[PDB]
Amino acid sequence: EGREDPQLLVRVRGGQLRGIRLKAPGGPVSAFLGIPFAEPPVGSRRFMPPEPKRPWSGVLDATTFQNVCYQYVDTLYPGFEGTEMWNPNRELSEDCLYLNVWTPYPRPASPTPVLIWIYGGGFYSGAASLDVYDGRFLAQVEGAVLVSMNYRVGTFGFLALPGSREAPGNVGLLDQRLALQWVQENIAAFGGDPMSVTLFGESAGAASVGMHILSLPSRSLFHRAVLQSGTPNGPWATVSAGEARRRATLLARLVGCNDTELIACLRTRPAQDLVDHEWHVLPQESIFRFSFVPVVDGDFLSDTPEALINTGDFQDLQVLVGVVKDEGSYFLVYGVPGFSKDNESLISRAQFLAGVRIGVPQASDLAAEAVVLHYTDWLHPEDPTHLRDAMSAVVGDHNVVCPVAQLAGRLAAQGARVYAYIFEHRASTLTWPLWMGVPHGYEIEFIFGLPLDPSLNYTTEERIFAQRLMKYWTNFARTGDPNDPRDSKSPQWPPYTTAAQQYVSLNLKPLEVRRGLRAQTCAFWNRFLPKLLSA
Amino acid sequence: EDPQLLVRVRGGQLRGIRLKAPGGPVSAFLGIPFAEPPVGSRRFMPPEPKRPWSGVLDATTFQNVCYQYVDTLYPGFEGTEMWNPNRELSEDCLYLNVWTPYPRPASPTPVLIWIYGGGFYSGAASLDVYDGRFLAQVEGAVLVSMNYRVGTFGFLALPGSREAPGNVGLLDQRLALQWVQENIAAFGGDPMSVTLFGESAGAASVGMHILSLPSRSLFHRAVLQSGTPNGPWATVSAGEARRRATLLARLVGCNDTELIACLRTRPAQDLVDHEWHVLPQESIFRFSFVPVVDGDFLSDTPEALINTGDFQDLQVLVGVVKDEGSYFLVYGVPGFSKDNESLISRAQFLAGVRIGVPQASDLAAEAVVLHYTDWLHPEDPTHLRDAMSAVVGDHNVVCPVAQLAGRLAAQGARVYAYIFEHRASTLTWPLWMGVPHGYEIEFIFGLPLDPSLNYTTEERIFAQRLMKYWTNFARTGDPNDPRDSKSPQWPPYTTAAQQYVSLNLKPLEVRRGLRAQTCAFWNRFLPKLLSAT
Ligand SMILES: CCN(CC)CCNS(=O)(=O)Cc1ccc(Cl)cc1
Ligand SMILES: CCN(CC)CCNS(=O)(=O)Cc1ccc(Cl)cc1
Ligand SMILES: *[C@@H]1O[C@H](CO)[C@@H](O)[C@H](O)[C@H]1NC(C)=O
Ligand SMILES: *[C@@H]1O[C@H](CO)[C@@H](O)[C@H](O)[C@H]1NC(C)=O
Ligand SMILES: *[C@@H]1O[C@H](CO)[C@@H](O)[C@H](O)[C@H]1NC(C)=O
Repeated sequence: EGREDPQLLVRVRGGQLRGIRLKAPGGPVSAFLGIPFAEPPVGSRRFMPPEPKRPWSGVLDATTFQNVCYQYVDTLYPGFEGTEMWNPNRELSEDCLYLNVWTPYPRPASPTPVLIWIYGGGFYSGAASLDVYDGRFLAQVEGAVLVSMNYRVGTFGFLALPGSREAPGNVGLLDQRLALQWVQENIAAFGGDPMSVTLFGESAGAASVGMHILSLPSRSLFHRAVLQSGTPNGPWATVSAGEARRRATLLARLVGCNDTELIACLRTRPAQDLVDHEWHVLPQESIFRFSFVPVVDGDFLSDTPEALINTGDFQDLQVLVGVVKDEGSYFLVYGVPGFSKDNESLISRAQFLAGVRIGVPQASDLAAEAVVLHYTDWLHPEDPTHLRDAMSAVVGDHNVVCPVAQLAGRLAAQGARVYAYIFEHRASTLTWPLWMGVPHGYEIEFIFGLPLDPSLNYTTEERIFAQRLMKYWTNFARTGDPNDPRDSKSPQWPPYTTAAQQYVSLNLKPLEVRRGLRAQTCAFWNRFLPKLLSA
Repeated sequence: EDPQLLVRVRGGQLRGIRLKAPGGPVSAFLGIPFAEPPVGSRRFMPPEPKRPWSGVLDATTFQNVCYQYVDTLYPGFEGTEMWNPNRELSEDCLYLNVWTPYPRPASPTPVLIWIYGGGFYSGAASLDVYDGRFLAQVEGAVLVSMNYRVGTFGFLALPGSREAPGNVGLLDQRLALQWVQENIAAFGGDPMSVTLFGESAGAASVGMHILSLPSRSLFHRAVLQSGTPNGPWATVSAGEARRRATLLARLVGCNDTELIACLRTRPAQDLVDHEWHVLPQESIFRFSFVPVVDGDFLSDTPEALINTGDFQDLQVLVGVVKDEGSYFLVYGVPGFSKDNESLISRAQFLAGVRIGVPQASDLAAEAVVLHYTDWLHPEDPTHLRDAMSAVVGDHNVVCPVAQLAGRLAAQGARVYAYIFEHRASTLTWPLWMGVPHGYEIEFIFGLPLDPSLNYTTEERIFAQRLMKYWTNFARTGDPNDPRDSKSPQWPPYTTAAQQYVSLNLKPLEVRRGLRAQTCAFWNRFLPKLLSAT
């Protein structure tokens, strides 16, 4: 010590940390980046549950983000900001179980509500070190404590041979849980209140927030939750034991390999060799489907999410759920022929047809037909513009919008307090074409408050708007209610009830209350197709 | 002896009667026989042309109404009784009526032939709603309406038999059509300008005269009001017709020849008493004795026939009313009455869906309930009531109409589509029924012009507009008065634009898509569902 900033030195259960004084446009913030919460899950620890980090000697430097968990990298659009912004911005390693903490400068006097971020990226990608997950603005402007872990993704996080000792699966969710316990024990040394922990995540992250709600051991580690454009219930967020087993055995073949002697060979494999064959175990040509995701194992998940969300009691739970306007436009350029970010993606009815078999890969021709019939505009059934807008709406409604409404309805029926939003504002900074509208994950840069960075060239309204959202999110984190108690003049935001089904619009304009979250089109997806597909 | 009231036709001489319409006199020739009485051994048999008569025949009254079931539901209620027979029931039905202006036209005048409805089980040309005097007096029209055998007597079939070949009720129409070809000039009618127009079962009949080649020499234009040849209720198969006939015989106490034989030895009411008991499921908007795919009158199913036809010189006028389903709910669906408000449960809604669509499997019924439920208020008994009515109207009329209007246009026909959205100020049914099946008719025929009917002064003007549309269509195959402007114009229905107009007190409003989404569900999806399973 001696000559160092005395306000950036903190001790946690593993040892001492030297953090860093970061600059935010309105003032300084404290950051602790690269704090290990687990033993490096490498060698014989690959595919295994995480063990707590062995305490270190001396002071650990916590000024830089640590390694990103081994994952697939986007090669579709090289150097294109709209894709690279999600790409790994640190070195790739199986040694990746580190978490980051943001705090005001100096650190808070009173115990301060905690915000824990879980990134998305369909369980195959993501990192807490990305610019869009920068907790410096929430900590500066809202005075919040913000933690964000790294969890194992893809093969390393979710490959399972259910019932085995050497690959029980779901271990990426275990990484997340260990970080939640870490917060319970250590967050006080930063001014964090471990009795006011709010989870929030997006896509796969939102999904896992859901899974912590549905998993008992995790239910002690938080008090409120936010699910942004993702759910534990649905088509992509889970697989069966048999199906997970199938994808694991198949992968072993593709790379050269009794579950023991099988996994033993897998551990002798280079990490890239597993990444390079990951997409090959999908049973159908699909989009919005990911190879290695949470498995229903009768442990972390006692039953299916749908089962659990139907039976379970959520009397004293507060949830904030919501979706963006165009949840599906993003995925179309990654699989559906006719689609690209460089043209207007005007498609034929024949291409709309093929796309439905891709967006809904688990559909018999009859169910597929039903989808085509529902989404067709029989006044203009050949209009390329409408077909395009409907292709994205299929993918959007099927994977996010309807599972969310399904979830927002069950929770709200079984005791939970539920607030719901639609995010409708297209960033002026968006690098995607206009036809994609408000794509998947583009509310994130507004929750974290990036428009506050003057170098980013946003607008004054986008600034205020970003400010307003951070209020909603933080107010919800401490109160369980996004509404400000002082300000009663401005519009209110009612809970989503089964009765009225109210939700709010999130745009540059004041709150607008709307009833019914794609009510008709979702009763299609949520009530009918499961019955149809039963035969 | 008024020489205007004296006509000579191929069978002899007729004396009409000079009738009083509020704007002038008309000539009426009522009770003219076009066929030998289909009695005794002529039951279930094709009609024969009427043998000539001596002296001057008295054509001043409506003849008897073809023998049929008579409604017992609401005795004395003028909304049910207005469809009930106003003459005496007899198997001596085969007579027709003719209205012309007075004096008769000096020039060959286009003919309108009304084919009544009533589910192929009832109906008569003598009803006051079918009073063809106003169209003749005001538009200068030659108007014809025939009787045709209904129910068992017109449609009981034992396919392949010589003595119960089926579709005879349709052949009665065909004969009255040939009659007009032969004798209409005598009254002043242009037999080269003949327009068929009918409602419900009659619109279906009209549709089959389009689909049957021998009939195609008998007219040039058609109008289908709230009914189609295609659909769930308008035809049966040979197997099913044979089934119902064989069953009815069992019910009344009766080889083909030896079965139709014993049937002829039965009083009419003994057949009517068991008419409904042959329906396979508890249904509504389903009729026991209707036209049948015989391979003769109907070479194939109407669907298979409309899918392959060439209508490159046909001109059609099709349409529906607002609430094509309200009428049929009080006749079976629990919870429904015209005396309360029929706010219903949800189990009640599912119960009715099973009855309105008795053809549906468990899954297809579910599909119906899911589609029609308003998930914002999925237990609102007011919406559930309105939806039960909509399931029935769309399944049985609206979507079939849309299906047909599309195929005709696609295959060369010139089709005009409407929807009747006005509810009469004199309507005696409850409000929740809105504009029920058959309530465009009072207005097409011009009943408002009868001052005793207490219609409003705007309903009077509205009727005159429709009469103009219908007659203009008959004269030209185009509903548009070639003297107007701006309104705008009633445009042809196309497979592309799917344009149609609405008929109410306000001027013409052009709309696009006739339940386009809801019908794709009916026309395209539900078959494939059951077609699979
Ligand atoms: C959570 C953030 N997302 C949404 C923008 C970032 C991108 N990744 S994604 O999983 O959403 C879509 C995807 C899928 C398969 C392939 Cl090969 C590539 C991309
Ligand atoms: C001119 C055609 N209609 C339209 C109102 C007159 C009578 N109505 S109807 O016969 O069509 C319907 C019906 C069905 C079954 C029974 Cl038991 C009673 C009525
Ligand atoms: C858009 O891009 C894709 C990929 O190149 C291509 O398949 C499609 O033909 C393009 N559409 C247009 C309108 O050029
Ligand atoms: C906005 O500021 C200027 C505009 O020319 C530019 O140099 C800078 O790169 C822009 N910022 C971004 C990243 O859009
Ligand atoms: C409507 O009438 C039916 C038949 O009488 C009856 O069962 C029902 O109670 C009535 N519905 C009401 C009162 O809303």
